[PDB]
Amino acid sequence: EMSLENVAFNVVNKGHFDGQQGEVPVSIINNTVYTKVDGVDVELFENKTTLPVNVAFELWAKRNIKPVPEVKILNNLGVDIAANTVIWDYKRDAPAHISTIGVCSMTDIAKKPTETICAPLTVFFDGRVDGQVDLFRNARNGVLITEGSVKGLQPSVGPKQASLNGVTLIGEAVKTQFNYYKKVDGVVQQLPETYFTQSRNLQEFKPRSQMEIDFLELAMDEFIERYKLEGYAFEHIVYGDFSHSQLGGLHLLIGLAKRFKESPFELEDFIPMDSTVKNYFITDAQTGSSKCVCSVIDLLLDDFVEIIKSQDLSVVSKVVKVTIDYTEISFMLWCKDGHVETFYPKL
Amino acid sequence: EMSLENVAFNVVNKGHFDGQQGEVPVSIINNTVYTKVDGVDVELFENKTTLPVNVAFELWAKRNIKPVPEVKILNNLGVDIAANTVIWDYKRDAPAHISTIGVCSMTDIAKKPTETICAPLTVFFDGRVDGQVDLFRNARNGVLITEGSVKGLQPSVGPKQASLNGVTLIGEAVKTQFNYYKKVDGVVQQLPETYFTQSRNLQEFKPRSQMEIDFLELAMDEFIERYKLEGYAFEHIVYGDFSHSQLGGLHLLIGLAKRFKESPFELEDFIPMDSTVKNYFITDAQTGSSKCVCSVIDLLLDDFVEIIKSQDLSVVSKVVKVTIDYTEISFMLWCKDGHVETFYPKL
Amino acid sequence: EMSLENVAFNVVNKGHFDGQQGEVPVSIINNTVYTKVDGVDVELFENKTTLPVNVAFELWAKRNIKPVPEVKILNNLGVDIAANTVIWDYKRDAPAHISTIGVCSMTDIAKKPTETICAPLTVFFDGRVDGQVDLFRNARNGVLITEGSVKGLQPSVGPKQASLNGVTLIGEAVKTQFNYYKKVDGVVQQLPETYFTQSRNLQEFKPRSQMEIDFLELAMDEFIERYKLEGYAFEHIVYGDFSHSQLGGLHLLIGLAKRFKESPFELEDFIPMDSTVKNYFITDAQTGSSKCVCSVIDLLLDDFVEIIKSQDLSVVSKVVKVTIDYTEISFMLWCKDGHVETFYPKL
Amino acid sequence: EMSLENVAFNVVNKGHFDGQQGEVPVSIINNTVYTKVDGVDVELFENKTTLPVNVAFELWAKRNIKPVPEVKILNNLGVDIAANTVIWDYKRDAPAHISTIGVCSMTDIAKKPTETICAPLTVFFDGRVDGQVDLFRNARNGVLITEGSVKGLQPSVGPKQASLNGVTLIGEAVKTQFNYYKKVDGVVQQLPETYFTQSRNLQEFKPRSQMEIDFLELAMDEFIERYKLEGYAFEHIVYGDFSHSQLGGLHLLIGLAKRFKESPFELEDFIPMDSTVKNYFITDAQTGSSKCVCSVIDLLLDDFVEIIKSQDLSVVSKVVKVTIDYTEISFMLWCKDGHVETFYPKL
Amino acid sequence: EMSLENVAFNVVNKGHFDGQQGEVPVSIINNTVYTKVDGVDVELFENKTTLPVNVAFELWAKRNIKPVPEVKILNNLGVDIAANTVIWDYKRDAPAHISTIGVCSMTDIAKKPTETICAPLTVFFDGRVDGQVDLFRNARNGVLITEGSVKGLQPSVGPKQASLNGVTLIGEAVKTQFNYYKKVDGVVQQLPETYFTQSRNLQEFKPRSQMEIDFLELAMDEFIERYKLEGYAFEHIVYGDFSHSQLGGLHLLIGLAKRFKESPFELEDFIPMDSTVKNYFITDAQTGSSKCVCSVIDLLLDDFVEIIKSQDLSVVSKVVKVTIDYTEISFMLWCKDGHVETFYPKL
Repeated sequence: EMSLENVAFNVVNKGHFDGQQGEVPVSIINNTVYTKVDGVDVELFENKTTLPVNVAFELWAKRNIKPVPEVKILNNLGVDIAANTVIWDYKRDAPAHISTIGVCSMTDIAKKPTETICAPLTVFFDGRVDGQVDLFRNARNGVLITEGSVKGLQPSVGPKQASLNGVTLIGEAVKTQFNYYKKVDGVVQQLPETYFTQSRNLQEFKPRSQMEIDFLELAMDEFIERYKLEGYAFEHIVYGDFSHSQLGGLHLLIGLAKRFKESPFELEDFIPMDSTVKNYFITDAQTGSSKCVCSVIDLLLDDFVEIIKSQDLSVVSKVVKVTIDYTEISFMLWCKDGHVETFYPKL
Repeated sequence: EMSLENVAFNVVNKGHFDGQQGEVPVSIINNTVYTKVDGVDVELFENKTTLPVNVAFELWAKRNIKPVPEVKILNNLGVDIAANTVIWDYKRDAPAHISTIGVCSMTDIAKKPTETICAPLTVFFDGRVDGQVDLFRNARNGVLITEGSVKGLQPSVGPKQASLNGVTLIGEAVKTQFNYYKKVDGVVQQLPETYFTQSRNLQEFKPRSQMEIDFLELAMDEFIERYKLEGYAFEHIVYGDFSHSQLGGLHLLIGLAKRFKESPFELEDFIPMDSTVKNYFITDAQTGSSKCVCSVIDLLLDDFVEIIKSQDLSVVSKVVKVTIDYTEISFMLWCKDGHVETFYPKL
Repeated sequence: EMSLENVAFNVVNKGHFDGQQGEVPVSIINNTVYTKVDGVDVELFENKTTLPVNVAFELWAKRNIKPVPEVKILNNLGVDIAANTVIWDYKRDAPAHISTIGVCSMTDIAKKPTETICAPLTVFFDGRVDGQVDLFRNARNGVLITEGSVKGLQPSVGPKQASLNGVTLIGEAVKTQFNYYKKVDGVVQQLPETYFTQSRNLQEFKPRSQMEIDFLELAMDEFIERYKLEGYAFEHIVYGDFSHSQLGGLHLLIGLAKRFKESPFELEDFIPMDSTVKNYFITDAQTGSSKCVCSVIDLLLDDFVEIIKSQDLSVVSKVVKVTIDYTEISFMLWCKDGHVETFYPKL
Repeated sequence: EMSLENVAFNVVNKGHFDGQQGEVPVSIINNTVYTKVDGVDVELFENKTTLPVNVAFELWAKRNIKPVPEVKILNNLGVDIAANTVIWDYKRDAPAHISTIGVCSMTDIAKKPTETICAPLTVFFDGRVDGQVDLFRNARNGVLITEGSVKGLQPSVGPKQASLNGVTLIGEAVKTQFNYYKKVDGVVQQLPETYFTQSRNLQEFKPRSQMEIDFLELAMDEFIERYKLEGYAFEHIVYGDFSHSQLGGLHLLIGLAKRFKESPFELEDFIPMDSTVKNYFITDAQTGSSKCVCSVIDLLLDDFVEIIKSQDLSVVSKVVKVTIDYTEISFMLWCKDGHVETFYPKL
Repeated sequence: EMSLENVAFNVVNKGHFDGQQGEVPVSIINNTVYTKVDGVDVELFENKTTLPVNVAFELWAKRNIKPVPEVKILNNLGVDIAANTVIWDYKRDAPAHISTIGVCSMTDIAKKPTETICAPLTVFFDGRVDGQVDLFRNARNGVLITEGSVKGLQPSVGPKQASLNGVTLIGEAVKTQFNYYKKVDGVVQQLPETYFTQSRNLQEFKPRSQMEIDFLELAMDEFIERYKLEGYAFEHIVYGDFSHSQLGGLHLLIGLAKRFKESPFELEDFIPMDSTVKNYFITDAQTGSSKCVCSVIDLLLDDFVEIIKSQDLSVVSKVVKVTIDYTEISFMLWCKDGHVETFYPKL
């Protein structure tokens, strides 16, 4: 049975779609799904997508509830569609992909990824599901994740964190560290070496190295000397300059986290989606310094130090390419007299 | 005058419907009521109910602003409807009851509870309103609350807390501890002896006994020994097991509160209403341990200890009945070798 | 180009309307503007106004992103409309003014403030924009703000704080302290001497004098003696009386901030707009004391002390007028035996 | 009482707002007003305006239900707003004017047309309503209509037809022929000598002179011969050319009326409002000849013959001006070899 | 410029999108597009599609306004998408196809039909537009229509009628008879010999042969005698049986046309789209005979006689296949004693 009342039965009794049999009565009003409990209407789901309410409700109920790669990683690898599952995008509160394969009648383009309409699409496969390693072996364009080794294929070690029901975490009771494989036009690709962003947030920021512990505790001058960062404009790039009306620098998430613990500010996320580089309209409450487009990246500080120290501080300006999250991120390097003025990513 | 503009006049000038005379201009757009202040539109009310916007607005303005029983208590007693008042359900942001008596033309089924259409309904009466003790005396099916004694009737002492404008509190400047009476088919009933849930929330959790103070301070091993809880699986039931992908135990709200103060997690309330037992989709951020349907109850720990110590740990498994909030709650007891495996309620 | 797709191009690339050339594809559904990024829909804007979604979106994108006077100051000065800019009202999440001048085709009543339809309106001018001091000089009815001196005109020093992207702040990297000028029917007016409210909020409250530091630290009895406040009913007016079911006093925002740091309560803002005096439905969680209409003002405590000490405590009751935020605020003074019972503003 | 429930009481018991006292229960959902009749909801009003549903419902209930000038005439006379009434526009299913005077609190700009905000607006006054003639005498800008003489003021005889509850008619039981007066800046104007349109419609077209009777009855050749219409291209202008894929001519409503009874065609009114000139997207069903923009005007056939015979036929292209419905209409006149090629109006 | 305001400029000044430069102000509210004409909002477009209102408005403005094949023909030919145009479906009031090619940024899958995503799609090419014949020559899957010969390709003569702005017509001023060509995997196909339907409608039905003139004029008996139609159950199949509560027969549009002028009935089109076979819920008003599912096909009466006379009458039930509108139609043929009982199409 593929029906709205059976989807609602599974949500009410199992928390998500579990393939149980049964029905509950449902009312659809506004963009909202309601169900009746003891004679009163209880909201089950509010549609935030651009899809019909009943279609969005079913896709949400059928979301993957295992640790899955963050949406930004799948976007950078060019994933178009998932084989037999729904990746829910919790930043957008919507499905990550426009179409499905074997999930929902109103959005399926196929029931199996072997159908010819899927061959030109990059299909995401999940080695933890039975038979999907073999489906990837025969797929034309695919991305495969596994927890272990795949016989015949060289792995690429992915990020340590994954997403579990919208929570980004480095797993202890569960595995969040995947191997990645990619096929293009039938040929297995070699994925480039890459840094990974850390997927942390401002208020809950926790360091992941001694350098990041030192950065959050030490005064700015102490930190720069201890790690020998003279001439790299860390005061501008990382700490931020709040002395003028236009906010200077502040392009690393750990810099915002240090400023935020001492002085809260406003972060307007005007394009609310998951991406390697984020752009913010930031307003500093303490000083009134602000910037309309501030580009922020959450690299491990040890990685960002390693990146900026490998730059020729001798030319005036240039665009630098850095592989981060399997994609090439452009950094605008501004130098002056053998020293960095600033160094910031672009979205 | 029973009109939308007069309802809005009372909200703007008195904060709620107070029976004052006057009108303000109103605009209805989307599911929202607006009023004009200094030539600009100000939102008064956003309809979250399944009712028409103007009907929901009036019911909300006429909500009871005194301490009232929590909606879950009225549901457990089988209340269908209130005599001459609106119980607002702040969990659902909607009226607790589908119909009214003497409140609103679009939802009234009668103007007085003495009308014959009310006799088969369990009507909620409030002894703090004049004449309602006598209405209950003549009602066929009713629940009555009072602050003091009723001549002729044996009281049942209710919970210590009540709800005041959506805030659950044990009152000091006001009385929140009611006597309860029930009539069924014309006969006064004897309400059973019962435990009461405590209606606390995760982030604001405050203990209400020495055992709950000890539980929140002591290490797990200390607490279990001090109160002689060996063999009752408190480590599983109350503290929670976060070592596997499937979260074990964790069925008491105080257990979640202890875990939350040290490590925040995600609580998806997929049926958002007031009930004695709640079901949550929980994801632990620190470990990635999760459970789709976790049943949680907020009993005083001294009560839950008293309940579990009265169980025959000798049979393998059985359903136990416990009277809580005037209703019989089923607990699934799993035992092994004269010791509890787990003990959890069901919704 | 005045188009929805070009407005969305500016928002996506510049964070706000910046007059750049370009277009992005847009979908309008519900009351929401979406744009497509990597083939998925991303929400740019949710319309909370009573305007058409595409009109509200453009007005929001064209909001003033400089420090501007708080909306309550412009309302008190009788501003009807802004010359060539949009003042966004972040309390209402809507434009402050119904019409525009040279901003948007669907809301403009003129392209320039010199047009005859503007002459009877009080137009807000901004001296930081070129030519607007001269426009005010020729305007019939206007309010002008500058950072410096205007040749020929006597200034009125305004409040220290202004609003920057919805954040109220006293600026350090930017100027938030303006001079104010007003013209009525062609004649420059003398603005009255006035107190200013402080525009602080409950959870982030920070004192701005020694008396306010003392108030937040000292016990109530210490504070009253030290500053010689016997006979002015500060225990009632400022600290609040929570001993009865009806909450007594508590009309200064610093009083709520002191109570809130020790005991959280509920503040229902039933008319959500910016005004000098606010009215709240307050419920105290600790005691259950509550009041449907509690009028709160955020004066500097040194100012409120200075105001109440200048009152004749000899009459029973009267309405006192006080100039605050350029408007006359009525205070109901209740006295008994040469001492204040209470002293509260009215909205 | 000014309230939604009282407006719906008048609509239900009197067909429109008559100022009776009483209230009926009302539900508002979608953009529709409903009322309960014997326990079921009956729709009273569907909102087709861009106003809030309850505002539009009130303006519709208070529409003028006497014969009023057609909206096109008031527009051409520059009317901005009506004094103490609502002119409903039945083509648009919406109020003719954006604001009101003493009608509705949410749309009024004044309670009387003597208030200074109304002085720069051209206000419509109805001499059939008491005191309105004197309001006009004092007004600055206005249009006055009367049935008979006004002292001191020279009348202009308007059209014979008026609109009554949406129906255009020349009245027999009631008077539809009005005298017109216009003031601009306190000075009475001479209204120019004008032709008027006949406000007819295709499907139920009816001739109004012998020549029009001749036009629908006689063959095209007999007609052009009889009234000496050689060289004026009536075959093209009035009868229309359906031989090519682009429909030629057909710029007079009586012409379309003749073809319609002969052969069906579709008229897309892509700007549905009342104007002297209309534009249509016309698709002829028998031949497939069609034209995206066909400009149609409904003059008395004898009036239109009198017009094109007052033309100088020695110009390859010129723009003629005719006073029609008190406004100037641009006709494009193509000529070749001293004879007309075509002659059509401009919207 | 690709923008909503420029689309509405073309609609307002040209009746449809003509690629003119300019913009008009637009308001979007509900599912409707409005524009201001002299200070009041005029509706331009109501969205009846499942697309976002602004997307649907653009596709409608860019619809093909030349004679195009009827949607049913394209569906039967397997057309997936049109090359560089919008085929509007006037039955559904929506685009015929889900995606576009070089039309609209929110719906395009490509800018040209040469892009590899279009190769597996059956693309409709219009030989009246320049270069489209060659695009077809190179395409992998496609349908081509022309007015005249194409070199090397053998034509298939399609129907005589086409659709022009929603009106089905056999063109006289314009050509509606197309040659058809179909490629599948780069190989031109032989289109099968087919009958075509006449696309007529009841109320304004018009005979198209002597036999059809005979059918509407003569009595049923004279008709069946004249053309030798004994044993074929024309009284049942074509004329219909209204004697029982279940309506018998009546499977030909000309048959319904005859009854309609004789006696009114209601046809519920419970699947409102264009197909060779239609199903209706029919309720005969004079007798009360009715049928939930009545399958109606509109063949030329002489074509349908030629069909049922090519049948073997010695089978109790068989499924006949007729090529109609380039597709196969299943007719169920009941027979008994060597004569027809009924013969009706399948949807």
